[PDB]
Amino acid sequence: TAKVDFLKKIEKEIQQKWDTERVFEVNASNLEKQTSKGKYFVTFPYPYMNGRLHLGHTFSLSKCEFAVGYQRLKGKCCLFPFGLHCTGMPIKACADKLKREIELYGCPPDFPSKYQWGIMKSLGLSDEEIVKFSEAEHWLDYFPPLAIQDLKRMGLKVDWRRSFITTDVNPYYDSFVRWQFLTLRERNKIKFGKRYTIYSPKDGQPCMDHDRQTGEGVGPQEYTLLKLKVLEPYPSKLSGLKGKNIFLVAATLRPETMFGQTNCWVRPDMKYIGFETVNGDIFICTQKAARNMSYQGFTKDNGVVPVVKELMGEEILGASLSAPLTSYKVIYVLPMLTIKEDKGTGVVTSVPSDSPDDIAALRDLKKKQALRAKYGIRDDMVLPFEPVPVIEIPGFGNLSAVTICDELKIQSQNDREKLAEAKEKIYLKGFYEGIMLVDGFKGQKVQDVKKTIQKKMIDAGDALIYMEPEKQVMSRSSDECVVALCDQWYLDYGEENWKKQTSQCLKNLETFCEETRRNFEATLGWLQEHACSRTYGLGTHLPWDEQWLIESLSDSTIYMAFYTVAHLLQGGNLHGQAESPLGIRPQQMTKEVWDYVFFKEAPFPKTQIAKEKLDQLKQEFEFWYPVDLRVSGKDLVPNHLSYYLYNHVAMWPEQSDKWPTAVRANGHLLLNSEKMSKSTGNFLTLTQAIDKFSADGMRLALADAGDTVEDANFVEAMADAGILRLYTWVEWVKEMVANWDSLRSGPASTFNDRVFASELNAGIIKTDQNYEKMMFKEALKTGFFEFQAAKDKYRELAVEGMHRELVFRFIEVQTLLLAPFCPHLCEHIWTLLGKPDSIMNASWPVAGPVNEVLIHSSQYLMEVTHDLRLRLKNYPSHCTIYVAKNYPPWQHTTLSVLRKHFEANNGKLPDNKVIASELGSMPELKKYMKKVMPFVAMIKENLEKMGPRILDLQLEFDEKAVLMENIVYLTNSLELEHIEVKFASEAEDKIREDCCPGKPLNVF
Ligand SMILES: CC(C)C[C@H](N)C(=O)NS(=O)(=O)OC[C@H]1O[C@@H](n2cnc3c(N)ncnc32)[C@H](O)[C@@H]1O
Ligand SMILES: CC(C)C[C@H](N)C(=O)O
Repeated sequence: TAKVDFLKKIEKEIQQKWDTERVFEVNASNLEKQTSKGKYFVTFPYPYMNGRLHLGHTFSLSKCEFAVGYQRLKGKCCLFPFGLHCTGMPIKACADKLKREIELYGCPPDFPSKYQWGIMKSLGLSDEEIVKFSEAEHWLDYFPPLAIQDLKRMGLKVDWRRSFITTDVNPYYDSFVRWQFLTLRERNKIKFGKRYTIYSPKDGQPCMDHDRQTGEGVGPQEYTLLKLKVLEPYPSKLSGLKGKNIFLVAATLRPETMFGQTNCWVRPDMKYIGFETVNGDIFICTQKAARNMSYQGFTKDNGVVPVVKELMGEEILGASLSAPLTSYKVIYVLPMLTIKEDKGTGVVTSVPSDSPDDIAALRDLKKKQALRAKYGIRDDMVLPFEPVPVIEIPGFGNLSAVTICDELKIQSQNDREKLAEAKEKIYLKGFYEGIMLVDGFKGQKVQDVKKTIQKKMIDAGDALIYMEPEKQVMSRSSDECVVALCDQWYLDYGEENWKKQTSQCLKNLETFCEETRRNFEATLGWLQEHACSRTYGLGTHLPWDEQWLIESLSDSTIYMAFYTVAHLLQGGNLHGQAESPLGIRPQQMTKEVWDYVFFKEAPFPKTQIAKEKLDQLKQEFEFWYPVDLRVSGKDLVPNHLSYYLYNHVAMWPEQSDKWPTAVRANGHLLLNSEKMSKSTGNFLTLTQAIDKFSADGMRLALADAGDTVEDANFVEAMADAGILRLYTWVEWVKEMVANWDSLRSGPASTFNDRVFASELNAGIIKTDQNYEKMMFKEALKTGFFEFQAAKDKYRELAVEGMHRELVFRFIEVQTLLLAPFCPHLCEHIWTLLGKPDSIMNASWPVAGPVNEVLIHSSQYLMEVTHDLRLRLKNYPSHCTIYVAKNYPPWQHTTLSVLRKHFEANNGKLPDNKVIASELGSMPELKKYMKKVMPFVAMIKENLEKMGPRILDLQLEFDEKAVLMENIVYLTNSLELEHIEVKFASEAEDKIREDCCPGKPLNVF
């Protein structure tokens, strides 16, 4: 239980030595006279500053910590910088929950954990310090220094000096941002206009992906909205807007179908509003509908619902309606008991002919009289209205809905699953196949005339556009967002000649699997304009309409260029207030200066900055770009990373090269197979993990988390079997330096040594491939779990004791396979082996030629040892083992025949049917067609397990002799007395006939 502490200690001292010799500070002025193999540059999406760093953070970024640990050995020079996001809508939303909690309940509060106060005392804060966190700017004081201490404490390979904060509190970053956005307005990628977006009324601004708590992908979804005029007489409750004209307002998606209205659906129990539009009319719907319309300019005042009256639907029942389009000049409001209150307007269009719900429920009101009677509806309001043909889908004729409803045997509006199957297999056809019937459009496929039917209804004033968030959107601040129609500066991602270009960048980008790339391709063709113009929350100010601020997904996109110069500008002061190393004033970074630094061919600008500094920066940036690698969750694919090509494409539109190169999406970290939830008692800040399991102890489990795009897992129990094998290895290397002698002076020629060194070399290679494929689970598997396999194997098979020079080799090479993973343990180990330098300077271990047939021989060996420890738990002293020289007769036939079926079609043995068929057809297998089809099966098994080598008429290595090279170990672990190995020709009938090479038999 104190072995964990054995790890923590050497960590703290190794970290001390590291940043006092400043091992991780790289400069590009130094490393441009010496091209290693090039540069290596990785970034992590700088995280939000509304908290310590949690674990899911650390697993998403482990990925680049290991990339550079590895690529530094491989010899590249590493730049791993770290920025800190605050330009958020997160930091302020939190500060405001805390503000309104202090002011509702006191300091110390008193409530009727789950309140933000209780989360802030969960960080050990005195009372009067949690109070100072109410305006957002105490966060920018507090959390960034904590991220930098939490990162140096995990031991990451990071140039402090290039780090920074992101709101206008940091001047330099702000000047950078303004430069970007001047160039963007300049090149016609930022526009202004009245557009649609998701929008939070409490926020007073657009609510885009990173400002949300729910529905991070949703956007505006359109509807047609129909006006139904209520006709005199009004029902008993519409009485006092004696003046105005009164409208039922209903949401639909199939405007072409509106010819077949027979009525109108409301739910007797639902709460409906009536309110005064902009032109003095009374619209009737749900409060949520109205609020959505208000923000889209339906109301006199934006977002204010002038509520004229309130009521359940039950009072509306029986109102007469003039409806658009339908040749029923008078229809009625009827009760549909099952209306979802979320989507739409609480009023639905009854097209019995093409919605199944509708023909169902209309049947129901016709069917039994008490369904009318309870809602007091007259019969003239229901019975005289039969369904109506408008779409003729080919499969089904005029009346598609009622047709497919009578064949699924429907009887009420609640058979909801049968109904929904119907709506699938009718609606989707209706779009493509369907063909219109009504005059004018007599016979066009609806896919075409849908839009123009709709326009026709708008201009005769009968219908209006209505938007709605698709699935619901929560905001950070907890206000249920709506679409709004508003003034906005925005990014023009729907342009043709920009989407073209960035999707080219996508083709050239490297995603590490096919699915991550289909996500990019998905959102590219989906992405249109993106509203970046905000008005509340921390950040940076739009330099020409300064009431606007830049939202977080839009000032985040090309930030990595700055990462290359921060150390020469802020020098590492996070707020950049400390003077600049280069001496350059923030007030001196005008566009033309940035322009110079970044665009290769810009002109030196009329600036007071001596030419040498500007060259230092231009140089640095040009050395480190492009971005070699960005790492992240599967979540930033549909927003930040799409916007990240798009922007790089538009910034250096010319340099194909300055674009990003590669991008690797892991999933969301789980905890012990559990959604990692602060409420479920199932959670771990990094500050916390690093003291529970050592930082090496942690990183180890974080390699084994996952490399699927699919959500990876973190199991604490395995973090512990990890601290285990680490302390046994360190005690093991203590053990080997203490016994330099009871190892073997002289030549390492024994059979097992060749085997073990050819194995250690195959491990160095598999680990190299797994590191460069960035599969840190398998890089672990090969590089360590099996390195220890092959070490213990040669611990056991070497009865002669193990060879000194080979031991210290394995020590070094293991320790180097591990450095990217646990650099503190390895640093300790490497100074144990007394080497003079820091292990960060080591070259990747070189691999020696790999003896294949050897390793097959030792595999064969090990396998029959397993087999014979099995057959032994039964009943002895003597053993005798038999091994057949040639395959027996029936088997050299069945395997000269699987040789012929393998040789004739590039390796595809036909099915079980062609094989057993042509083996019953050879007479020499008649007594043995009971043993001729298990055998081929076992063959196909290993023909799928260790190569086609099992199809040779003769092995690659003397069986009998390989046996004989290791027999001592066998009698000693098997604890017998003597074992004969006869060549299976002197054995009995059963043994000489059922024994094949590769699977010997034996007796006691
Ligand atoms: C650049 C700007 C637009 C973004 C801003 N800096 C920001 O998003 N900060 S953050 O706090 O949510 O993102 C930090 C990183 O960590 C990854 N990640 C997050 N959660 C998890 C998780 N549960 N499991 C695994 N990985 C996670 C995530 O992909 C992201 O790259
Ligand atoms: C009854 C419905 C099919 C009417 C409209 N097309 C909708 O989907 O809401």
